[PDB]
Amino acid sequence: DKLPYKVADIGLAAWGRKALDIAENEMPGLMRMREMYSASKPLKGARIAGCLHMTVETAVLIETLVALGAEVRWSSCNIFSTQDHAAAAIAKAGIPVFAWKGETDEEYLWCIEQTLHFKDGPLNMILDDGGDLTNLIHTKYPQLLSGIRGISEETTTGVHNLYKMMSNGILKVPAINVNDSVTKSKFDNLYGCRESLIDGIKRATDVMIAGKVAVVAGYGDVGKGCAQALRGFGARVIITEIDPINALQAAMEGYEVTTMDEACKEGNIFVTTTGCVDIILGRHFEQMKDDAIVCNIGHFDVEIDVKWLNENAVEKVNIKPQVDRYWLKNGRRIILLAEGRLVNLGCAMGHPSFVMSNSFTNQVMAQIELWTHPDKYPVGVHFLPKKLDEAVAEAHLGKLNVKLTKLTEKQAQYLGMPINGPFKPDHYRY
Amino acid sequence: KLPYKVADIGLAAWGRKALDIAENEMPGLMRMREMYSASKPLKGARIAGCLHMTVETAVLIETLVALGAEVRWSSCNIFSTQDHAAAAIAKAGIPVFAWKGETDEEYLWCIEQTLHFKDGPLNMILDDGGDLTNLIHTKYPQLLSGIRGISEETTTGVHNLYKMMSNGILKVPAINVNDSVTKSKFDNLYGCRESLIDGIKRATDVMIAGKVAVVAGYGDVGKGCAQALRGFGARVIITEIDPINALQAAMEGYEVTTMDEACKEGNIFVTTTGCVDIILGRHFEQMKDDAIVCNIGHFDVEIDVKWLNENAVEKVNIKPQVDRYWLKNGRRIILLAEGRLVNLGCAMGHPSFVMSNSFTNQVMAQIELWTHPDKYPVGVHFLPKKLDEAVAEAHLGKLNVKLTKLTEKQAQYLGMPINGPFKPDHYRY
Amino acid sequence: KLPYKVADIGLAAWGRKALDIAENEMPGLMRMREMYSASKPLKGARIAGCLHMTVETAVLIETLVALGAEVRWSSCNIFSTQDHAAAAIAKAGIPVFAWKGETDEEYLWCIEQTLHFKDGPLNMILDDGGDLTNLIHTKYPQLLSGIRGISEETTTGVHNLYKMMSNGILKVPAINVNDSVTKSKFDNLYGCRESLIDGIKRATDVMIAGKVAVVAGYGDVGKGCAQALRGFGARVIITEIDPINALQAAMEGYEVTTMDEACKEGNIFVTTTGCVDIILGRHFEQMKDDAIVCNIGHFDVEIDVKWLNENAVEKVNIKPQVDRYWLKNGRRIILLAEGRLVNLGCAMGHPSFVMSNSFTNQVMAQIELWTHPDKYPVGVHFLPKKLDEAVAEAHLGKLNVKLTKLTEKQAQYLGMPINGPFKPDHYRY
Amino acid sequence: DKLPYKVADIGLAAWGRKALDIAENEMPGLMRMREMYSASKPLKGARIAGCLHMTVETAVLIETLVALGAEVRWSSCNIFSTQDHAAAAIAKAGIPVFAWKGETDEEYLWCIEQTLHFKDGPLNMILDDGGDLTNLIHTKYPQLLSGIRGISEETTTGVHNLYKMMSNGILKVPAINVNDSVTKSKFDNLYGCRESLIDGIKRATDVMIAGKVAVVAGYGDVGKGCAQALRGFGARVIITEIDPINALQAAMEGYEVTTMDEACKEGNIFVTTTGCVDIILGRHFEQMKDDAIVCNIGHFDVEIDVKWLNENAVEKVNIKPQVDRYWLKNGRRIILLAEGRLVNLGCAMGHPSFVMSNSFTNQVMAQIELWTHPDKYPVGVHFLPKKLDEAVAEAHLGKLNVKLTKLTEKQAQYLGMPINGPFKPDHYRY
Ligand SMILES: NC(=O)c1ccc[n+]([C@@H]2O[C@H](COP(=O)([O-])OP(=O)(O)OC[C@H]3O[C@@H](n4cnc5c(N)ncnc54)[C@H](O)[C@@H]3O)[C@@H](O)[C@H]2O)c1
Ligand SMILES: NC(=O)c1ccc[n+]([C@@H]2O[C@H](COP(=O)([O-])OP(=O)(O)OC[C@H]3O[C@@H](n4cnc5c(N)ncnc54)[C@H](O)[C@@H]3O)[C@@H](O)[C@H]2O)c1
Ligand SMILES: NC(=O)c1ccc[n+]([C@@H]2O[C@H](COP(=O)([O-])OP(=O)(O)OC[C@H]3O[C@@H](n4cnc5c(N)ncnc54)[C@H](O)[C@@H]3O)[C@@H](O)[C@H]2O)c1
Ligand SMILES: NC(=O)c1ccc[n+]([C@@H]2O[C@H](COP(=O)([O-])OP(=O)(O)OC[C@H]3O[C@@H](n4cnc5c(N)ncnc54)[C@H](O)[C@@H]3O)[C@@H](O)[C@H]2O)c1
Ligand SMILES: Nc1ncnc2c1ncn2[C@@H]1O[C@H](CO)[C@@H](O)[C@H]1O
Ligand SMILES: Nc1ncnc2c1ncn2[C@@H]1O[C@H](CO)[C@@H](O)[C@H]1O
Ligand SMILES: Nc1ncnc2c1ncn2[C@@H]1O[C@H](CO)[C@@H](O)[C@H]1O
Ligand SMILES: Nc1ncnc2c1ncn2[C@@H]1O[C@H](CO)[C@@H](O)[C@H]1O
Ligand code: NA
Ligand code: NA
Ligand code: NA
Ligand code: NA
Repeated sequence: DKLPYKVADIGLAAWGRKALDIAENEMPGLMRMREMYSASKPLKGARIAGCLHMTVETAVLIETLVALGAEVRWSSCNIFSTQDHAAAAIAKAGIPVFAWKGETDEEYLWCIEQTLHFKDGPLNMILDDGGDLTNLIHTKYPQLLSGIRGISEETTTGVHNLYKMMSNGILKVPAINVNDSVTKSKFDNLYGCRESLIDGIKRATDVMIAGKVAVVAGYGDVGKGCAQALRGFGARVIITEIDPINALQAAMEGYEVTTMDEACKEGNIFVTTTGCVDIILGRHFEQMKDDAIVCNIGHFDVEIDVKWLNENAVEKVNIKPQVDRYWLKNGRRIILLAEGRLVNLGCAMGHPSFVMSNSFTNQVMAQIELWTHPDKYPVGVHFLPKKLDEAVAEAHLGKLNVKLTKLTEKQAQYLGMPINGPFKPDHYRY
Repeated sequence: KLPYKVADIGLAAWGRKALDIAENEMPGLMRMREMYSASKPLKGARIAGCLHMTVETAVLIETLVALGAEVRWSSCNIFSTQDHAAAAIAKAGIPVFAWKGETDEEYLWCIEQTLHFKDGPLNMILDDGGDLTNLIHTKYPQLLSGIRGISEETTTGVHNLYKMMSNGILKVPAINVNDSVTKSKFDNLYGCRESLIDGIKRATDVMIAGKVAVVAGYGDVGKGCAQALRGFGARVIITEIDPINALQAAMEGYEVTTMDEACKEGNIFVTTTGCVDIILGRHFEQMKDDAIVCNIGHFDVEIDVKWLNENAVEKVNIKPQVDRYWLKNGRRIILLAEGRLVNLGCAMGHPSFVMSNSFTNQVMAQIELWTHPDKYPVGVHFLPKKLDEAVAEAHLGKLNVKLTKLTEKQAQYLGMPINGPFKPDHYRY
Repeated sequence: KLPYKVADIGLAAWGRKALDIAENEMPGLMRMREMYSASKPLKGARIAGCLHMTVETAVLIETLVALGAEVRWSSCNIFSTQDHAAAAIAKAGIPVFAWKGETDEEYLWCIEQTLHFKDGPLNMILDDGGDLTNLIHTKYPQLLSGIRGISEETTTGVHNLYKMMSNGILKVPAINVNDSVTKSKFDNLYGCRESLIDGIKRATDVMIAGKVAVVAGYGDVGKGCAQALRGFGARVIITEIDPINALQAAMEGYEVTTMDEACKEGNIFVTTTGCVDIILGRHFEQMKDDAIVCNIGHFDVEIDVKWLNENAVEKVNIKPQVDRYWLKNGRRIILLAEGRLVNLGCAMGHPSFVMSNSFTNQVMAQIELWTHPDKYPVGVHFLPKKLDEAVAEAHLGKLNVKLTKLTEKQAQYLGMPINGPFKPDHYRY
Repeated sequence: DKLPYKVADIGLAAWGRKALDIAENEMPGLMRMREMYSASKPLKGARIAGCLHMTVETAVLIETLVALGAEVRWSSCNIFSTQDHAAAAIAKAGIPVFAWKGETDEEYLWCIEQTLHFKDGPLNMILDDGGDLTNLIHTKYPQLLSGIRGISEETTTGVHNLYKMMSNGILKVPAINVNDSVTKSKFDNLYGCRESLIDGIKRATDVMIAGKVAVVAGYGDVGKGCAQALRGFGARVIITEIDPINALQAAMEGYEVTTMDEACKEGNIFVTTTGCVDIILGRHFEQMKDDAIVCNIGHFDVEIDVKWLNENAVEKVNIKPQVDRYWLKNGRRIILLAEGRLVNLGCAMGHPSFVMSNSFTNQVMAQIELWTHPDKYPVGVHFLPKKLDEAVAEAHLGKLNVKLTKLTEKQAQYLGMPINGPFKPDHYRY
């Protein structure tokens, strides 16, 4: 007596499938997993609950997991990130998915709850992005923990929570930190946001980037990619940071590094990338230039004080979905994107498929590792082996017509490494 | 007679919201309203406009009307109209004949609706690409003597005006707006640097990083497109016929080679030439699987779209203005906007700030032709550099730029007028 | 009369090695030799040259002589001569009067040595900055009627020629070489993009990354300097008087503000304006400790070096052309080349490849004036675009650029001559 | 009866000192070490043999070590890298230094040998760059190993050798890997080469970079900085790589990635950054464009087959010191810089002082750590703690007028980190 799926409109499935066909040909890593593992079904018996943005790219991941033998039930990890045509294609394929663009907060929790119970038992595997599923099970369903073989977690904020849980003795299931595979953190977080930040801002506002001042809070992998994107289109980018290493990197790249208390007086565009609370406050809003555009690309909507705008503005004018223009008591306006939620996924389409193929090949490898080799993974937070990380990159070279050099026997001897790798030590930072 | 024809008048309130936002990004146009709304220099003008019916053009239209003009409008491309912008103009009582996704015959019909006003025929033309200009000269020559001037937006259109003049077939004075410095060095360059990628992303969502992109032409548009693609991590190859532009591209770190070679390597193809026959069947047959092919020159003449329609073995519509073809060789081609301007056809065109430069020039040109026609004999003219500088100066405050003023000692040293113009006529910026 | 005067003739063999290398980077000049060494179009010319006596200028000189000219040379800056290049020219029998580190009076003496040849006075001028031009007009007017033409290298020099003409004091025809497209859009831009940093590094070895650099002026030189500094991770602030150039800089992501504000923030200061009074005592007093201050405009008029010499409390010579001043406020200023052109004074000037563009134009100008004087009445002229294009085309093979040729169908469509010129006279590239 | 120092010309000392005065004001990290530690003399009793490029920056490091109480004896780690005015200033200060520009190979070994014996005993500390000193002691003087408290090693190739020594049981002294402090690897290797590669090429050749094709072998930290530099001046950069991760990074940045076997036919400039043997061979030279410029910026001269040029060219024309133009049997010419030795230090002045202040503040901290806290460092290869790494960056922010943000109490609580750091986990890659 439970719903089999819930999506905005299953009639979008044919359009979704056309988008999936295109994405497949951009995602050689996931397609290679299908080629290598579709016959052997390494994920047979797995019942994976997934809580991850229900986009075209995630649909290609889902269909990969099913091809490898898993049963899957899916929800989005953000109320605005679902792409309804992609959700439709997954629903039409008979895969239980509970996701649509523009969920309420109650609906959001309800969708995760729909993914826990399969025909043959509760979930026995977690694929998570931000830890909402991880936390739901630990807090509300501790009785299911013993039946879960593993967690794989996508994002910086999510893995931060796993490490914290482990340090406080709260984590009861082995986890693989997918965010910090080299082929995820150094590619998705960086090159993904270099494209999808501007895409979100443009689809929402059509604003010219050239000539503006843009303030980016944080200069981690996300902030590095965001700053590069904005600079490339001729914005003058000002960085805020708490970490003196990241701040020196920003300075050495030619950006002004100062505080939000100063930068709020100058910015025309504000982008938060910190994963931290209380980045853009009332005291900042009141000093901004007229029609300042304010958005967040950190995982949770905790960075911008949107409550302050709702409570203090004279009026909120909705321009279109996920775009609101607040009129302040000082007579100036603030353009807020996606209610302070992830702007790339909320206002556009998130990262393009090619780079998501790197992140999602890591996800598939992690599910296989945890499902088929559980002895290797005691309760704790683990990384994929470098040889697998390198395999993810290698799987994407062909599409780009990259010609990789092979070490000669003599060179391999000289370097003291194997011809087939791994080629770097464990601490290597790329 | 219809008061207008648009897709959906119900889009007017959303259109108006977009216009409100755009006004705040278009200080040059708003300054024209501030300066001239009371004196109404365009009183008596009946301007027929043929120019992409976007949010930005709506702000231009309402500026012309604030200055006293009567206006009737059409788009200059069948896919470029933004229906909410057209609806806002219609709702405001201005005759606009435009919608996204016109047939070719509807396109001509819409231009024809702009010719006749209550008081008489058009007496001014505002054109982007020369279609209105050419229509009048070829089909309505009886109206020519009643037209005081033409202002022309785009490189292809001014190219046509010069050709008409050299052949003695131009019959009305024109101002070349494209070649104001504040148009050609801004709109064509920085405009495309943002809107090309916007069109490609909304259509395909393709990653740019890691791709080879081939840009045909390295003029102002090609310079902007190339820079955009390179900034996102594409490896950009350029084609060119002009050895100066080719040397510029090589000096910027781009490989310059022929389309005959580059067709074997590109994952993305962008035509910027203004020229016929740039991407042909012999090129398509050599392209990497799922190569994305698009045009950003004014007319759809650069890519042989007829060839794909005739020779592909499969053709699948992915979504509006996105088609995926399967060739006899088994590989796929993705074609955007049927080879029409991709930025306006698949996205929203250039952002409003840079369009404020172009459209401030347009307002100035219309005022010059309407109020000082004797300064402009039949021929093709530029705006004075003093006005060109004034366009740029009007956009500095929004960006909080602080311009330096020469001292009288410095102005004497330079032999320069202290308020400009600051550069000689041949200066290239 | 001396056959020459140089620092050290013993440097000739090393000079020759540097010339051999430079020739292989200068295909335009070598092509002029290939084409014209036999026909000798400059037979009869007695060219007095006043232009930085560098390796690149040596290749130019030997090209003029291969074409049949007699030549006598001086540098146009007291610090720009490359003594090995001067020695190679001297050793080859060409009268050159130049060395690095001339006094002001030696500088004038050297120019004066170039005026008289065995057969009579100079009959052609090749100038960079107008000093030879001005010397003849002001001090030797009796020689004017014997001079067939002037070709002038640099923006400041052509500025002077236009001023002379407008005032009716220009008495010899001139060709403006600076404003060939293949000069101004290449040498001024890409040349400075490499040689500014070269001068700053050889003088100071300072890290650029992490600094604030202030560039005064955003013309061709300022565009090149700014790009260079930004590429190494400096945060670049721009000053400008021209609202068009200012808007260009803002659209490229640079803060544009006044020197009055920017003096408080810069760690590096580069003047590119061609104008007097850019960096003054009131600016020095506000600068960060050990701010590096340099000029890349033609004349040393931009920085108030007199102020530092008079008001500093300590002045230490660090090495040739590098001085470190201590002000009354306790902070230090590092001044390069006594405010003279830093790229040529502290390094080697622009690299040979881009100078081949400039100097191919120079050879063409000299041939035009010498062999077709009646085409050039007293006044200031440009080379034809066809020749400008030919300069760029002559450099494409070295870079393995493959230029596309229009088809006859495409040329008909465009109304363009199939071999060029490909752009209208007003084109800005 | 041993020489007290040996330098090209001690008369250069006054000029050297002027350069040192300038460098000090660019090196706030080293100056802060002097301010903090000059009175307490933490390095009293230390007798440090240093084998590291005898440049102006190294002179500031040497004077820092002496201010902190150490006795020091110094040699260069490259035959072309010494800056004679800097060596003169150190000699004049009474510090035994044995280094000059243009040493022969016999002289080079002799100089290291001069640094082993102090008035009060043999060396008891090693400061090394490339491991030549480390290897000399282990191979030729094993009897001195027990009296050495620690090794600090500067460069990637040197630390590679330490790890290899440790894995083979050959390492007998505790070492700190300074190369892989974040504030070294991510700054010196990257931003240092972004400036000093081009400086070396230009001082040697004055070649135009714009319009050329440049081939960079390797896309590690050095190759990343080299590629960026060349691209910035308008060269078209082609990358070679053996590591599929680094190669994907290059591709995602817009570079063509192919093999040297292909790229040799196209390049006008070749830069080797690999740390590996046999990168540019005879078969490559014979296919290059005329006047191709060939140089190496990896630590040892093992990357370019210079022997092949000496044996096969028709003639070698010396242009000036460290610049040779070989005429090949095919009639084309090759311009070889610094005999295939480090081009930035051999043909110009190496990295600028500011970034070397980061590397050398790490060196001073490592010497203090090994000298004063030996119990923390058993025989093995160790990293500096992240808190010290962060302290190095923080010490350079003031000079750049960077304003770092401080976390609020509430934010620190939210993130689960201390207000004063460290701010990142141990695996963070920046
Ligand atoms: N939207 C997306 O597609 C996308 C992609 C990847 C990651 N993420 C999310 O983005 C956020 C950042 O990820 P990351 O990988 O860049 O993490 P990171 O740890 O690499 O970077 C975050 C940076 O924020 C800085 N910071 C923290 N508090 C700050 C403050 N109060 N003011 C200024 N700076 C502060 C930190 O010093 C750190 O350098 C995370 O929430 C992550 O989950 C989003
Ligand atoms: N879509 C837009 O928003 C937009 C904006 C501005 C201009 N335009 C249009 O874009 C086109 C280009 O404009 P522009 O200002 O760059 O003109 P342009 O004259 O500056 O540049 C076009 C370049 O194409 C090169 N070219 C011509 N034929 C070629 C061929 N067969 N192969 C390779 N190169 C060739 C020319 O040498 C020239 O340098 C025109 O049609 C113009 O009207 C479009
Ligand atoms: N050192 C070299 O190798 C080299 C090379 C080429 C040109 N030059 C010289 O460099 C100078 C600049 O040449 P250009 O081609 O860039 O000329 P330009 O006219 O293109 O640019 C100079 C810029 O300075 C700006 N300017 C003038 N006075 C100013 C002031 N007081 N404050 C701020 N900006 C001001 C102008 O608006 C102009 O845009 C000239 O002296 C020229 O002869 C030197
Ligand atoms: N000259 C300097 O001032 C300077 C500065 C720092 C480091 N170094 C030296 O530079 C070299 C590189 O240092 P790094 O920090 O960049 O090391 P790295 O390990 O980060 O980079 C070297 C790269 O070379 C690639 N590589 C190895 N063999 C190759 C081959 N045969 N062909 C193509 N690529 C190959 C590797 O995959 C690796 O990515 C080392 O020798 C280091 O000691 C020099
Ligand atoms: N198109 C996409 N589909 C699925 N996840 C995405 C997309 N773009 C970004 N993400 C993921 O969103 C996460 C933040 O929740 C990032 O770590 C990133 O990996
Ligand atoms: N958003 C826009 N609205 C109106 N015209 C535009 C827009 N974007 C680009 N164009 C114009 O389209 C012309 C090509 O037809 C260009 O010359 C440019 O000025
Ligand atoms: N290496 C060089 N040799 C000769 N002239 C140069 C060099 N570098 C720059 N210049 C010239 O110096 C002029 C300024 O005096 C510039 O116009 C430029 O053409
Ligand atoms: N100016 C310099 N002085 C001393 N060492 C340097 C300089 N430039 C580069 N290096 C060092 O040379 C090492 C390679 O031997 C690099 O790891 C780098 O830290
Ligand atoms: Na997508
Ligand atoms: Na718009
Ligand atoms: Na030179
Ligand atoms: Na130095």
